[PDB]
Amino acid sequence: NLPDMDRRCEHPWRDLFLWAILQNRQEMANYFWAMGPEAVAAALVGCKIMKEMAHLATEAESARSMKNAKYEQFAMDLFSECYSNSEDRAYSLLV
Amino acid sequence: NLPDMDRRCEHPWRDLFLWAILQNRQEMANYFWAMGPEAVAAALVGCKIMKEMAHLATEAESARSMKNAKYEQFAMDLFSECYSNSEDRAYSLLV
Repeated sequence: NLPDMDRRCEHPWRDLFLWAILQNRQEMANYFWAMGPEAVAAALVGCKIMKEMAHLATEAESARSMKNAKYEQFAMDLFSECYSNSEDRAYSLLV
Repeated sequence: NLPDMDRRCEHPWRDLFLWAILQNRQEMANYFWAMGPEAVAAALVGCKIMKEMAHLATEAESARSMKNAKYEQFAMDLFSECYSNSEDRAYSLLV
């Protein structure tokens, strides 16, 4: 079921962002998100995964960092920029 | 009952901090606390002694300085650092 081990990823930035997010590395995850093709969906997925891991976090420092992921803030800011730009392509982007 | 007058103190920084604290010298007391072996207990003892002397203070300026000893703040900050570091050695430190 696994793909070809030598075949390059179809969505490299998506996989890198997902990988960096599963391990609470936020600075790196942020850099990967800044390079991904679809940023609003990536930010929402990131915030979902962060708030999901916040419960499973053992260390208090890691849980505190996870609760302040502010990945939803990135999505809101980028969508505010998009809405200010077009306001007609923004709806198509949403839907 | 007194110890040997020429014998060096077993806990020099503790005695210096205690001495500097009994006389409302806070800057010096702070420096001694920064050098002591056990800092959380020293800070709590310092804040206890300060709030105990605050009642006995005659001058209003001395009482005002004593009520703002913020030695408990030092203990809280240092324990926050310790808890963020290990969170498992912090409990052993507490108990």
